[PDB]
Amino acid sequence: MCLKLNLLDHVFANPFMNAAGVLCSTEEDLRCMTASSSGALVSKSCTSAPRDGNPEPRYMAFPLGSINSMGLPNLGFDFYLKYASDLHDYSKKPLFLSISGLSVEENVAMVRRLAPVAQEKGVLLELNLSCPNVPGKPQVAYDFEAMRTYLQQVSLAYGLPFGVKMPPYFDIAHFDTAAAVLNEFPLVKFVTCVNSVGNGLVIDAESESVVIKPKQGFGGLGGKYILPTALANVNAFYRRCPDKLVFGCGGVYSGEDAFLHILAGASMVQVGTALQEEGPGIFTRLEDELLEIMARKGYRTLEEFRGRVKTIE
Amino acid sequence: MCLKLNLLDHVFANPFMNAAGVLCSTEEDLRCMTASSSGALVSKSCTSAPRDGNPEPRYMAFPLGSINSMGLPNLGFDFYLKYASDLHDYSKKPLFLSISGLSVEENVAMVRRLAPVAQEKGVLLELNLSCPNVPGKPQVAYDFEAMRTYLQQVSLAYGLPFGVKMPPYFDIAHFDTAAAVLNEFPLVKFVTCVNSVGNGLVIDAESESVVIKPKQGFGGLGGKYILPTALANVNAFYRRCPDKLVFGCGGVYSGEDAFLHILAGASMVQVGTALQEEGPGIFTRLEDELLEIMARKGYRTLEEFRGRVKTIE
Ligand SMILES: Cc1cc2nc3c(=O)[nH]c(=O)nc-3n(C[C@H](O)[C@H](O)[C@H](O)COP(=O)(O)O)c2cc1C
Ligand SMILES: Cc1cc2nc3c(=O)[nH]c(=O)nc-3n(C[C@H](O)[C@H](O)[C@H](O)COP(=O)(O)O)c2cc1C
Ligand SMILES: O=C(O)c1ccc(CCc2c(C(=O)O)[nH]c(=O)[nH]c2=O)cc1
Ligand SMILES: O=C(O)c1ccc(CCc2c(C(=O)O)[nH]c(=O)[nH]c2=O)cc1
Repeated sequence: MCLKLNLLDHVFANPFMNAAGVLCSTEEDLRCMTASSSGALVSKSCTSAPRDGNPEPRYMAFPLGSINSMGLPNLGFDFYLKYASDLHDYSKKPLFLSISGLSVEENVAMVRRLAPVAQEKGVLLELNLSCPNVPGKPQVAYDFEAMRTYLQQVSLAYGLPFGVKMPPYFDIAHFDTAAAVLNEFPLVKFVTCVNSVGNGLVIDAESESVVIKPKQGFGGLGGKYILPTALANVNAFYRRCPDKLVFGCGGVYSGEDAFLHILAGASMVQVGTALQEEGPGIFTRLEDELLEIMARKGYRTLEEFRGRVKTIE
Repeated sequence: MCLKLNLLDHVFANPFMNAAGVLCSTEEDLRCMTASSSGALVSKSCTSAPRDGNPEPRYMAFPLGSINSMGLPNLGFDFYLKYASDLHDYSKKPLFLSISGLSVEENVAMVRRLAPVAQEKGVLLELNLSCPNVPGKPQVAYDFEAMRTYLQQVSLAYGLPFGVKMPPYFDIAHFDTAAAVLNEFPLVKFVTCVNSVGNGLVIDAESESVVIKPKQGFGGLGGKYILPTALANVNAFYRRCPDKLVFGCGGVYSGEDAFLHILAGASMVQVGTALQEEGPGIFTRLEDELLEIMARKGYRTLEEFRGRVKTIE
């Protein structure tokens, strides 16, 4: 059996890719993801200028998952654009570029430059709504008027199909409001659910200490902690955005976990913490595992079960 | 070495108690919690009228935690008021009564009648703000104007010290706003962080099905999934509300997990999922485990380490 699929006018060998931020910051990292058996790759979220990010330690992993406050360390937009425009081998797999400007104007400036490269090479845009804390106002995707502005301005500046990386929501009225915003924008063709579960706190009992330096130890959670949160957001948006694709991200360690994301509605499945921990060999294992669960069930395609999670009565 | 605490004008043998909703709905449950080694108990969140709650299955547990959409099944306010006024033996341990009216008026009506019993018998109010108000609006504690209204009205109607049960928040801006609202109300003497992580989705791979019947399988998450989120909220509020107590709730299965809560700032420590799963014998184990960590570290009292989590530089 093979796991090959088409979307967004691209062909993918399988639905797996890295999550933005993991194994994708340097040319080395991008070449390593390209060499992997993933179906696609996404670059590190970038800003107009390079950033060193926050002080170390800024990432830690544990049996149940990870916590991070990286601070958007990246080599700057010119680097990632050059990678997309000159260095990436599109014959190997599709590329998505993640942008995370600190204002609307910065995002507009980047997407205007990306548009012709998207037209000529087929690089895909993932717009990351998460950002550093600004005292006195919420994260963009938790401020629905700010979100609507970002999407209206990016849509106008870019003019081509793109996606948006969302933080998790926890309230059905928030799902309803966020999806209504997203559905105002026909160029938003995919929604990736989810970014890390914001501002957790991991404490080491022995040392009586937080485990990351920035933000007094507060950082985004990934991994096993967040799988049911991720599945709920994937499904909520799959149900609310029938003209869009949903990409699942959060808590994938196994083909089974990927299977659940796809049942919930995921088209592509992104792997963050488990990729950081296991390395790019994980992609062959996830493919093998997903194909085994399909075989056991009699499914020959992903479309035969995508979004088909069953409810009770 | 000593687990005693003396707060809110009561004395507690140890900081452990059930989380509202677990082992606290019937007189049988309340007598069981009173018989246990817990330092306190809290009754099931109640409404003016008795409620049957949602259809079953509405709770499920797994290795990493639980999901529920119970729908506020309870025996009605009058039952819990009678338990507090006439049945509970206050010589065993202190009692908290949790109230979760479906409108501000409902809460005002209950607290008016609870007041004289609170004054005479010393039952302590926990007001649940992580609950529905109007369908299509967020839960109360996610709607800061509604939250302010509920607290103004309850403070005026009740007129005695009380506490509040908060959902988890995920954005620093929400910690900031939420704590600022709470600090407007001097009668709010304790803040219990956290209720369940809202609207997750657990899917069973073999059956391809959600595991709870209400809300298309969406429900609040408890247990191992939510410990870092719980710690973050306990510490966030600990830092922002220096004139209030913080009670920790979420992901406690062991004396080590309780130790982390207390380092974060917790006074009382509540136990939901793990208590549901293990039963009331858990309290002896948690006591023993916490005392063993204290002994190893040379801590004689809880106040020697409460709130003393270390940050890095
Ligand atoms: C070290 C690290 C860096 C990340 N950087 C980004 C990023 O630059 N942009 C982004 O959209 N998400 C970023 N994330 C979030 C992940 O893409 C992903 O949404 C999250 O980790 C949840 O997936 P997981 O459970 O597989 O880890 C980062 C995650 C980690 C652990
Ligand atoms: C079956 C069930 C019933 C619950 N009912 C209530 C409730 O009536 N009021 C309330 O404040 N919280 C309720 N909760 C939330 C718990 O009090 C607790 O905040 C949550 O489960 C997190 O703690 P844990 O990780 O120890 O489970 C309920 C939890 C469960 C599992
Ligand atoms: O708190 C910060 O300093 C902060 C928070 C989020 C971001 C956006 C980039 C990002 C990061 C990161 O670079 O810290 N980590 C994630 O889990 N998700 C992300 O989207 C960037 C910075
Ligand atoms: O979705 C609902 O119908 C809903 C959500 C929350 C409540 C309040 C009672 C409650 C419940 C409950 O009875 O479902 N479960 C929790 O995990 N925490 C709670 O505070 C009650 C009902």
